[PDB]
Amino acid sequence: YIEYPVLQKILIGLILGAIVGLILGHYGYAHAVHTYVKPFGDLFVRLLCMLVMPIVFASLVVGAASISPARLGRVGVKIVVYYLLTSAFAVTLGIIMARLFNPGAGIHLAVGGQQFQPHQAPPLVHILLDIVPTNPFGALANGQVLPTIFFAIILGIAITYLMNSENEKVRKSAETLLDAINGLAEAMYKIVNGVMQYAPIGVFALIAYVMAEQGVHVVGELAKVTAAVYVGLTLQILLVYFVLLKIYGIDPISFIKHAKDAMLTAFVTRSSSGTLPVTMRVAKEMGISEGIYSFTLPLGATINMDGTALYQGVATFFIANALGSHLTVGQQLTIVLTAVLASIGTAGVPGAGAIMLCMVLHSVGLPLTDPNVAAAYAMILGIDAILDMGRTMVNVTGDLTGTAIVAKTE
Amino acid sequence: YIEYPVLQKILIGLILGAIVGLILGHYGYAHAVHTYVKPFGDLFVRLLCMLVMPIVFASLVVGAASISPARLGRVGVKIVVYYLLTSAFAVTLGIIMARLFNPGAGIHLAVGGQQFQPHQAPPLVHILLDIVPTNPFGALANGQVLPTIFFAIILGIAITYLMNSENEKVRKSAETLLDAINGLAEAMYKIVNGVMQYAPIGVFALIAYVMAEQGVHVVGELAKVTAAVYVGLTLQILLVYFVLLKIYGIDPISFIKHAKDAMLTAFVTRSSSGTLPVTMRVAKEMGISEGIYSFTLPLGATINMDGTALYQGVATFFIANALGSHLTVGQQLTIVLTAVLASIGTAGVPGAGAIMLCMVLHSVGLPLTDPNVAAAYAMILGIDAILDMGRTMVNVTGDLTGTAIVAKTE
Amino acid sequence: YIEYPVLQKILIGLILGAIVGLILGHYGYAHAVHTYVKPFGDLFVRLLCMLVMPIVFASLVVGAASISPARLGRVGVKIVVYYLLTSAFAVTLGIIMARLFNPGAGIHLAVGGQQFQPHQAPPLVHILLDIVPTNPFGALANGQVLPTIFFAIILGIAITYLMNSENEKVRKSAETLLDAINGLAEAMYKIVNGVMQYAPIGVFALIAYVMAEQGVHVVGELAKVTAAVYVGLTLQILLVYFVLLKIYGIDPISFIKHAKDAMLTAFVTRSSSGTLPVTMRVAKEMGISEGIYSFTLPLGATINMDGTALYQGVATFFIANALGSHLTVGQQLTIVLTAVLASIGTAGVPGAGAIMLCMVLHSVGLPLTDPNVAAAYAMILGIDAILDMGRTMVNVTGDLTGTAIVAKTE
Ligand SMILES: [Hg+2]
Ligand SMILES: [Hg+2]
Ligand SMILES: [Hg+2]
Ligand SMILES: [Tl+]
Ligand SMILES: [Tl+]
Ligand SMILES: [Tl+]
Ligand SMILES: [Tl+]
Ligand SMILES: [Tl+]
Ligand SMILES: [Tl+]
Repeated sequence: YIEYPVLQKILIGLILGAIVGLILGHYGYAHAVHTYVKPFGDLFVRLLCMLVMPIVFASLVVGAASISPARLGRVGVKIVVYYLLTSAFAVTLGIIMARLFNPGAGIHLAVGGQQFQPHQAPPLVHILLDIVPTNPFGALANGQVLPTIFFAIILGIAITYLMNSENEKVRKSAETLLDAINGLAEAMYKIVNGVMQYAPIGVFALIAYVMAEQGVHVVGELAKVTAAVYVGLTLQILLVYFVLLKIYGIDPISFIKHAKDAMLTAFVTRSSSGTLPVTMRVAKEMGISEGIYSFTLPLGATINMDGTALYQGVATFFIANALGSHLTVGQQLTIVLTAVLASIGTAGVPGAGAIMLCMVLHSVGLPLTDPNVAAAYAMILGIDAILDMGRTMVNVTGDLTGTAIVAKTE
Repeated sequence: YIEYPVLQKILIGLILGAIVGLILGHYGYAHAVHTYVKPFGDLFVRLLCMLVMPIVFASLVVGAASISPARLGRVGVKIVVYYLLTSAFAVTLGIIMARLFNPGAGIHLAVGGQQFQPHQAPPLVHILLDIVPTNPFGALANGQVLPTIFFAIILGIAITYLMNSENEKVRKSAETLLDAINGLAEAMYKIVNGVMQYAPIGVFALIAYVMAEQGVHVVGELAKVTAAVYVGLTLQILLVYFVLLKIYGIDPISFIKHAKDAMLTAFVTRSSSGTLPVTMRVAKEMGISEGIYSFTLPLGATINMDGTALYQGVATFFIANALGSHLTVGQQLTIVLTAVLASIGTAGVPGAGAIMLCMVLHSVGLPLTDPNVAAAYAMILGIDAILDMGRTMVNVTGDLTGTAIVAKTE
Repeated sequence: YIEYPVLQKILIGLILGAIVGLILGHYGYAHAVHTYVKPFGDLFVRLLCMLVMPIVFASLVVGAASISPARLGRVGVKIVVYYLLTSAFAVTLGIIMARLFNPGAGIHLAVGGQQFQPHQAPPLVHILLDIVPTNPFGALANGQVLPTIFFAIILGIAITYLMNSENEKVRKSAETLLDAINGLAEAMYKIVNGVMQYAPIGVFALIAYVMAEQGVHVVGELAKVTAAVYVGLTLQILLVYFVLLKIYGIDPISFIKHAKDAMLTAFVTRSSSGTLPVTMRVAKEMGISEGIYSFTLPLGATINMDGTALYQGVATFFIANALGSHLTVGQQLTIVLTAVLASIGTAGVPGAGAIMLCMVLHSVGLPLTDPNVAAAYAMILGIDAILDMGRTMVNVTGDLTGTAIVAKTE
């Protein structure tokens, strides 16, 4: 009988938890929480960490397959590096937000009561090589995202080159195989949506605990995050888009007035994928060639998830300082390196950035299995339902603003 | 040149072993056995444990795919829960047999000379979550059937939902991918048959050892098992079928006289799969609609393996008490929970229930790799060639008796 | 801008390294090498060891699929065992070369400064069973080639039997699934070629180090290898081919004069695969039936890589004695057992035998991860670009000489 609009359904869990949390935050100790409540939350998270691999894998082989040079027209080539570098400065800005805002510093948690100290990172030499799977499956089997990616990529590539062969039996193999991976990719997504319906019961149990414990000083950071994001966000639109809108003689203001229908749909639908109908509709509405938006719009909804890139860029810096940890340059550049190759997986749905987070964590040697991290992420996940809104509303903006740029360039 | 009818071929190994065992049971110590003989047996078992995963996996994703709601007509819906609950009480009865018969108590073995004590089971909290793979591959890679299942299922589901999409490229992906898994599924089966031809040389080496050692007090349990089964079995037909045959105004006695051809073929062919021709033949023979038996008969031959459910239900209780172990309620209900989701894999062939056993073992934390268990299962496997006969002859009965019930209901 | 003909491109790295090595072999200690140079080499090797599994797997399931009895005409049957036994004596000869030549004895290396002593090999009993994967994935995940093979094979088989079924849905499954594996298989190959373009930068860094260290006494073995090979090689042609050419009343000398175009193309192209056009051209040129060379030539270019079989047969014996190790009979027969089931994978491309080497190593418990082995293989790999030439030129010869033999037999 649970049919309600997801977003509220969650916001229902979200606003109602806080209180039931804080009201149980004074009276019956948070331990009842800890034993009767958390058990429902984690399942959630676990239900996510579950997917991370297949979807880190499948997604990126297929990801690569779309981008694979030059199984793309010079029209893509143009738009491609738009996306890269708009996704690239996106996070550059995420750090800026996260270097002027320090949410998590002043929350620092002891977990079980023990502070966390990271395991030593191997000589820069090794770390390189370590990207090269010693053995695909053996790497794939257990964590080690650094290679998992590397590989899957090189596959995607190799694959595109197989459809371009003399032999037909061969030319074929690719198609199928590839296809099959894809869909695995897809299935994921749909479990994601299945998950994002336990998401209400979920988000409730998690945050309630984080409010039950940590007192209330928490929300101060939580809205301090929300800030760091939106304020990053809205500024991104001004600093990058409006900046490049005029740089090809397109009126930025009007552009928005057109995209006003689609964006303020993305805001509330959060599905960069299911909101394709709306997107391509506005496309022609503002005078874009069929043969141009028919290709970019179905590609940027997936890749160039510039909004995600930031989210992580920031979310990262929340987590680290919540452990009271300092992020060493080398991994500061990793965050992004990752955070980008992250958004090449995503297809732009509900949980999206959340799961990736893990991914960016795991790469930077912050194993979730570690309770410190665990209880911290746990927060960000709760609220993710919110940040997600604006995030996906910008992912979308980012896609049209490329489209119009290559339609004028075209 | 080894061409002989499998069943005899085995019974040949089976009856001839016992003697050559017991005759070597008095004279040249069983150690010669242990060093020249067992080495051939185990290979067998190993040849089985080998398959368990793929076939625990492939089978259940595809399993799910057939059942996936509502990628089935309301005609299935009806028959579905017949099967469930006839498979469900089936094992309920298996426990009854195994609580009035206690085969294994009075055989209790020391293995290397050390008794076995089970590893502590995690707090009921964890055990739940532990069903959610932390990471598919990483779980899939090594045991942990509890999740392997959970997952594969949720996949099967997700998959059916992919063929029901707007996008065609998508609608496709499912089909193929799915397909491909399926066939992996199938291949298994055919190696199974390839195995069940080493089965003669196999069953010989195993039991001979168990007769070489353990003296003879063993057969007392072995025929005490055979009992517990058949007597469960024949009674199942009376207590359930004849019970529900009349409960829709169908004459049970006649029904049998019709099914008399097909069942007494299943008894001897043991292939719930290859015996489909015979099944559907009798179907119309007793007045069943084409559009009704064309769907149930090709589905119940695979799922609703009620005979299997018991076999395990019982086999379980043999093993445990052969170690001198007591089966805690919580895992007593697991056996079944499992034993059912077991028979959703199986396609109904030779080794069938045997392999699953492992599956139900592994779930209930009884690692075969442990010699105690190892030598015990080892027995059940030998004789499985027999119990199998009646077992598959009932699996079949169970399928027609549903069919006629929904054809009258229809 | 790196476009140059691969072979030179490498020989360029190869001849130029030696010197820059030896010149840095007297002056600035080899340690600069060790810290600025090796790091580039290994990557290479790592880039290979990476592939070994998929391609050990995919290749052999599909391998099996071609050979699977009797999903082949009695025309294959004939040619099949030609290939087997020409691949079989091939290596028999490889040992002969490697028992009269002892390259590596007189190079013996201390690695870090510690000699290597192999881990004890389990009782011959276990080792057998150990071929039967305890669990496919779990084996597949981490090394254990002995089973990986065994399994994949039994699959290939099982698969062919699935396309020969009553059920169509089934008949299908096989096709796709199979296909899909295949192509994975293929992709590999193409990354191989992608690798064999870092191969110049690669082969440079590796050998330079091995010249930087070990002084120069090395080349003495390196050309002593080159010897052991070519001299094995050219003799193989005389001892086997010319021997069996006349044994069916075909003139060996002429045969060569015909194959003179194709072989001396294989020598320089090293691609048993891309050189199929040339092969089948000469086929009719020397009077071979369309319906005969259309089947053997596209099968022997892949299987019956008799040249490979030797390479390893020998390469093995280089490595072992470079560690100062003695190769126990039981594993001496393994080398081959392997080395053959090796060449059933390969499709006959650039790196080919190199990677397999690993495979034959891993089986004979010589983990590359061990630096001793590591620095040694490392040599063989460098020069492999050379030996490869003759090797593939004979693989090819081996294929026509079967073809003509079954065309006369036919
Ligand atoms: Hg995660
Ligand atoms: Hg098992
Ligand atoms: Hg290797
Ligand atoms: Tl986007
Ligand atoms: Tl994406
Ligand atoms: Tl059945
Ligand atoms: Tl089944
Ligand atoms: Tl060849
Ligand atoms: Tl091959």
